[PDB]
Amino acid sequence: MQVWPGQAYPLGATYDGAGTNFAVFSEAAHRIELCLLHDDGSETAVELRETDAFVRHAYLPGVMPGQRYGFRVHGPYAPERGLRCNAAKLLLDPYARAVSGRVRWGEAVYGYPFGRPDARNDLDSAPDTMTSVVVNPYFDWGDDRRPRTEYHHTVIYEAHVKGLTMLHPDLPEELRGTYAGLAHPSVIGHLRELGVTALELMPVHQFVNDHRLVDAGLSNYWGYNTIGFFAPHNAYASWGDRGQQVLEFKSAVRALHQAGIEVILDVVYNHTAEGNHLGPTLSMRGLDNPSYYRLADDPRYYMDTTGTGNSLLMRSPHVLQLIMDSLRYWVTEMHVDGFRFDLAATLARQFHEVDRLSSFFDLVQQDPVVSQVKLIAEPWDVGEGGYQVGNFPPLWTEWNGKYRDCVRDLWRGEPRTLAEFASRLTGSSDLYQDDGRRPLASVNFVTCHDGFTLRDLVSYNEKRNEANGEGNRDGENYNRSWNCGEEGETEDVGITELRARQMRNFLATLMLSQGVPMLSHGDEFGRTQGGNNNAYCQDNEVSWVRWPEAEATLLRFTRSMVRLRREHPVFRRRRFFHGRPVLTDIAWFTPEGEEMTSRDWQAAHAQALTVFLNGNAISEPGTQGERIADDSFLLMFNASAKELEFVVPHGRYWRMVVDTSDPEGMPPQQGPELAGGERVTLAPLSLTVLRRP
Amino acid sequence: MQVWPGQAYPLGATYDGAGTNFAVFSEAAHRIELCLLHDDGSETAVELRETDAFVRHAYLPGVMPGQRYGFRVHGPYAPERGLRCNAAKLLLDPYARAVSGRVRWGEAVYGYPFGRPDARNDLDSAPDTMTSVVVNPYFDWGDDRRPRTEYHHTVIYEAHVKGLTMLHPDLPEELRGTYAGLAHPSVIGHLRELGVTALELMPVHQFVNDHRLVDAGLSNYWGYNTIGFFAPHNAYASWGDRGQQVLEFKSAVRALHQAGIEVILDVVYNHTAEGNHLGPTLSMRGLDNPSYYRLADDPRYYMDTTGTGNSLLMRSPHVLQLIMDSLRYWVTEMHVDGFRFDLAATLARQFHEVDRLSSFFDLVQQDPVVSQVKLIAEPWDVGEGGYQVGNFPPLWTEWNGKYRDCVRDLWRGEPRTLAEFASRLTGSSDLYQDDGRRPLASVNFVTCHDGFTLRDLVSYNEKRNEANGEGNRDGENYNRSWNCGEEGETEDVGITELRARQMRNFLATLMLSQGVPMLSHGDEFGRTQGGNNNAYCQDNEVSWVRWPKEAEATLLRFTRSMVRLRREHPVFRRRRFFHGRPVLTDIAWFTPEGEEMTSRDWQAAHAQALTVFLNGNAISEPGTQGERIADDSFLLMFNASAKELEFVVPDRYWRMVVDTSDPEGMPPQQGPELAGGERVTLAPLSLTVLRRP
Ligand SMILES: Nc1nc2c(ncn2[C@@H]2O[C@@H]3COP(=O)(O)O[C@H]4[C@@H](O)[C@H](n5cnc6c(=O)[nH]c(N)nc65)O[C@@H]4COP(=O)(O)O[C@H]3[C@H]2O)c(=O)[nH]1
Ligand SMILES: Nc1nc2c(ncn2[C@@H]2O[C@@H]3COP(=O)(O)O[C@H]4[C@@H](O)[C@H](n5cnc6c(=O)[nH]c(N)nc65)O[C@@H]4COP(=O)(O)O[C@H]3[C@H]2O)c(=O)[nH]1
Repeated sequence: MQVWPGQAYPLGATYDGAGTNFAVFSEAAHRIELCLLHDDGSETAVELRETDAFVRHAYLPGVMPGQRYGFRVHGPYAPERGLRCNAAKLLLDPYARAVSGRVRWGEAVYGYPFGRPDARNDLDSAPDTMTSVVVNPYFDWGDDRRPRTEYHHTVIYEAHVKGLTMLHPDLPEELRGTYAGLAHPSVIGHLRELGVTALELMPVHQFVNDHRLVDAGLSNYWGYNTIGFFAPHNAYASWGDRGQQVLEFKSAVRALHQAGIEVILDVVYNHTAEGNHLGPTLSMRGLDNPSYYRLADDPRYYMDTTGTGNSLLMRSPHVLQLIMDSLRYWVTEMHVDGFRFDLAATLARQFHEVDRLSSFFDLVQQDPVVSQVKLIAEPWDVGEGGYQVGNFPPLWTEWNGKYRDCVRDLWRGEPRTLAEFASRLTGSSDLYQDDGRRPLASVNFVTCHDGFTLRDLVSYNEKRNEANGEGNRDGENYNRSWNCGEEGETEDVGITELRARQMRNFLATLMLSQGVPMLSHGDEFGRTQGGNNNAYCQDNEVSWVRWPEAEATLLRFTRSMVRLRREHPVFRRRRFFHGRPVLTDIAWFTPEGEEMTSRDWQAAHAQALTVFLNGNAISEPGTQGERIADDSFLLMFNASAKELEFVVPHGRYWRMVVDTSDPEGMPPQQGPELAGGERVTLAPLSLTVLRRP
Repeated sequence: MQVWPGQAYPLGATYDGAGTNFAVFSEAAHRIELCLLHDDGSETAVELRETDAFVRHAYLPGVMPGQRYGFRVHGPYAPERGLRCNAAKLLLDPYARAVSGRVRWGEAVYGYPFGRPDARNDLDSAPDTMTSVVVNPYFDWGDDRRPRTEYHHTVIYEAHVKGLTMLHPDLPEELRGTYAGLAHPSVIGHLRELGVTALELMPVHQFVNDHRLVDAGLSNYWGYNTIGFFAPHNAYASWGDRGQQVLEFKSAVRALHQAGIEVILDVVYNHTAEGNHLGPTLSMRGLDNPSYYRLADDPRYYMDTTGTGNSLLMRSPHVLQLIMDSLRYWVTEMHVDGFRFDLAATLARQFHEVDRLSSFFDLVQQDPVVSQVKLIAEPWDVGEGGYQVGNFPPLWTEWNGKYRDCVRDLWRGEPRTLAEFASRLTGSSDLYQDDGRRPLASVNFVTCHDGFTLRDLVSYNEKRNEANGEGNRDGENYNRSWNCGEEGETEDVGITELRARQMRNFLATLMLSQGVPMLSHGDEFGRTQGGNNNAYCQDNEVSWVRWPKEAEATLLRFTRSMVRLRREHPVFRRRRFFHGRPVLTDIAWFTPEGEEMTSRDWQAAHAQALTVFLNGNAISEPGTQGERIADDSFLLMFNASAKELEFVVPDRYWRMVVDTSDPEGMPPQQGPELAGGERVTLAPLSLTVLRRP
């Protein structure tokens, strides 16, 4: 064995042609050893003697890709001080670019004996842990330009890697549920058919199946439990896990880009799968516990603003570095187009408060590689002062939780005031105008992975997560949902016509709103989870997508509605409306036909709207200063539980181009052409859009 | 004119091929405009309407390099709230790649009327201000190999651009004092002959001549008062200022890099040339004053932890972005090999205290472009708790001012210096071992740009800065210097021999000490500033270097040859610290008596003589390929006594390789062989080195 001192950069194992340079960090490690696993277990351990700025490194010539390796950190095991170092635990490389194997859940991976979490577990973690793998970084991106799709053209399709394709009757069994199947021409074509411009891939950072989930029959399905912020999840890899999963992902990206679809993956930097103090010792708890994790006062115990065991120290540089070194890795090495942060408020907690001047934001705001990709956030967490919708720095885009809630309530029949829903159509002027942002700062969505799918949104009052093994105690207890007549599947055509048409209203409201809509995967086919509103553990047919007449008219409804937003730049505006000076650009009307005053705006019980969107008055430039022209539209909302009669504003004509009411799809089909003062009766819980050419 | 919305990245005027894209930041600007200057002083104004996260921008097709431009920001003038925006002033671009012309000091560039600080100046600053210029970023750096000289090989040579070459009887008059003159083969030849491996360039960031200094007959010479952290100082350019200066500096880097010399820029990010209030509104004060500068708890006034007017807000990311956008720019666009930071404690002041976890340090530690270039700091600033020698994060290097003070005290004969002298030779084990650093974290230096030059350090007891006009009140008041028998130029052969040989002791101790040495420019020819110890404003014979035409060349071949002995022998540049004890002896301290010292005779009050044995076979360090570093064993003999002490050699034979005392110069001239037990009368204030393998 030949060991050269190597270099401290870049962190992790990098293959310099001849051999591999390993660089691991621990500022509280007396000794660190690099273990070279063989095909028969059997470490070949090497001490990384060279410590430079607390990074221990060496260059081992002859070591090549596919080499299974890990670290053994000889340090003090003193939970009283917060150090849980253990040289009996084969730690992963946090910067591992490909991790092989799965966690063999037992007494050996934990670092404490199963009865005394105060003591030391001198059991070898090697045969039961994940192994980091050396990776040959070569990949030939040919013509691979990043499709820098402008923000006001985006249609984000939230989809899971395994759930999108496992039930596709078009891919071989080998590709069903993996990255390569996501790159099949039958799947990319379907998103092309749907019109989406950015694929939001639920976490692909390799995660661990929770021990509590595994010793219950279930497994971690969503994967918001990552351990390697640099390695694709080896379970979504058909080509193998010895560094071939990073090949699948890179090729699945270039195949998506070859059709013009952006890859915005889901990142979970707020917590690790090592969980709380009762979790395993896999990667970081064994490297340097107090410099990676937000230790609670009384270091033994962890603070957790994510509700999932632990949280990361967002003030230590060695964590911020690891997060950006990850974010840049997926932009430059994996060619990812954007990021969506789960529980993004946790990243802003520099000390305890949600600091929008925290080093995380300042870091992301300045770095050229990361500040240019689409930065999307779930702008809250489960800690004190967590709800931060409308507070992130202006360089960010937020999941508009105030959109999903204040629109779910509208078609729910709630007396949620019109002005609440009205600003959400305008693109949350209240939330994002004063911060210095644009309507494109609101990632509008009605459904997502959390809560009900779009069909279960109109099929269930409350959750049915008894299958999750937690006794219906997990997930949202109330989703602002309405079962439309009967909770669950019903043969009655009365509610069936209602539900599938309520589905139409949510899709029409979503594509007619301002900002950036997002669709959970399967809502084109009326995907259903049986009332399970928290499917993080259902890695089964509950959360797969059922592909192959009612599930095709709703599909061609969605396809043709996204076409309307694409064709017409009014529903995707680059600035806010103002409605009045002291040709208006937006006019609000009563179904009676007369303009709305301030009293009837704050009217207590009101459910009907008629919004005029001017097409001549998009006070915005095009790419080359061109004036953006469009047809004028006339949106007629009616959340009333009774048929309401809508009057249009006299002498000139109109063209109804949208109507939720008929079970054949009005975006798909054609419309009767209405006139100015025309009496037009509109069904209860319906929508209608006109068009003046 | 044709004005496209364009991009918000990158900040500044970036040329693309068709035209230029301009992007300026202001979160406190109701309107920003882009003034395009012609050669007849006329403006072509363009509103940069398209704000994007407070960065206003437009793409102007047809605008090409050499286009002088500026910004005018319409905003509320309200120092009571912290705003000093004034459209009357033509603001520079902080991301200026090239700034042309100089500041025409008048009553125009102040932003306030000269008699009322809280009023508003409405005088057009355009004809009196500096002009940012669009640059064509093309350069064909050919085979540029960044000479990634190791840290245990570095020899930093602090040299000014104008001082190094203005008096060279080799360069053309046009090249003297400019960037290209620095790249002349006669200059890079002298740097080669010397042994330097890195050129510390005193600030090349474009600074402003202080009005206090222009209207007093002087000028800002050192240049630690800068406005453009992206433009090279135009007054060091013999090729022009319309962007032509960036061409000089780039070619001045490839010329040095061709001869294997690193350009380690000196940067001043703590303060700006706009100073406090009562100062000019040039670049940032008019753009967004409150989010760039550390305002006081009276936003009208400016917090000043540098004693030079103002200080920057190292928490607002728009500043942090600018500092890294700048630091990255010089690395990946100007091919600069490292940065030396001015008053680098100010960069750590996130709110008031000198923070270890300052967002700046977290930012620099992580960025791959900047964390890899040589990061060196002067670790203090004039604020509370500013003295931070040995407190910067372990990735950093520091001017070890304690080395300077201790070695000056020893050769002064200060009372109890031998103890400390020993840890400053060991490489400041007290200041750097516990931090997790190496001896190379101590940039050892006796003289620098500040204080005395090496000749004045042994010729003057106190400053003679009457040239600076402040009545001998500026600069260090006691520099811990000794005049060696007469203050100023003397004819005495006694003092002259004492001084020139005292020069031989600072140079021998500096090159013999652990860590990276540092020589200020000119000390090879015995450079003299006449007793002026603060030459920030002397742009004249006082600080320019005299090139030699016997004593000024004998000292030169002493210096050049001692860099040889540090090169030829890895003991003096050890990669680790000494320990000297098992429980191989790699260091041994002996008394001139010839016996090993004890703890009582280590803290002996009256001691001025030392004999250190440096083991050459016991270099417990691996080489690039794991080679065992071998060397001859060296024996150093220090005598800071005022009289001739008799030194005894321990243990065979030894060879006198260095002797400060004889004026023939005995770094290069060989010495006799000492027995190994025999006494040797060593002269007072002399130093000797023995060699034996
Ligand atoms: N950033 C950085 N700094 C370095 C490095 N190597 C040495 N330093 C410095 O070198 C000094 C002496 O180490 P030594 O000659 O090997 O003598 C050392 C060494 O033999 C051993 N030691 C310390 N750490 C280690 C280690 O991690 N592995 C091994 N095998 N020995 C160690 O005990 C002696 C005293 O150790 P220290 O208190 O640490 O004092 C250390 C430490 O301050 C390095 O690779 N990176
Ligand atoms: N010539 C000029 N006029 C200005 C400017 N700022 C505000 N206004 C004018 O005053 C109207 C209301 O401004 P607002 O509060 O910023 O409300 C703004 C603002 O919230 C939003 N927004 C508009 N433009 C931008 C932009 O370029 N960048 C970002 N991040 N947000 C914008 O569009 C909304 C409506 O703007 P308008 O339809 O144009 O109607 C605007 C505009 O005519 C400016 O910098 N230059």
